[PDB]
Amino acid sequence: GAMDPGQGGGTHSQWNKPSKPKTNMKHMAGAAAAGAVVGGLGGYMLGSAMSRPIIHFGSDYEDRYYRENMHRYPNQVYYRPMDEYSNQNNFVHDCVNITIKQHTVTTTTKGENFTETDVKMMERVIEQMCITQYERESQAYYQRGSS
Repeated sequence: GAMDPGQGGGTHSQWNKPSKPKTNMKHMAGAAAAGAVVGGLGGYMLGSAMSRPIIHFGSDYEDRYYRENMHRYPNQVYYRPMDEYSNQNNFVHDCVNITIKQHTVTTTTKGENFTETDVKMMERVIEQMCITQYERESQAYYQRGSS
């Protein structure tokens, strides 16, 4: 439209982010250590790692007992490091079966057992544990060679 001069100024804005924390009591509980022993594989080679599986279920069974076995589950797997044309996920597909089979049968042989619960809770461990072996091996390889 038309244009005319004007005068004004100033700018400000609100700030609404309060926080009021409180302290809480503390407690501590015990835990136990456990592990597994392999009987044999007959055609697969064992890789290098330390036990560190990390899985979250957001379910009842994770707190009920899985938290105790979380520390007993290994990270090393049995796989084909030989000259085989495999994609990263392809050798993992083969790896999950052989790793969970040797773990479930050896507990049964040791006088322990496994149920549907054990299959389900361990499957999620083993899925990532197989790819974790490759990703850590390949990282070591590009740094200082495989170990």
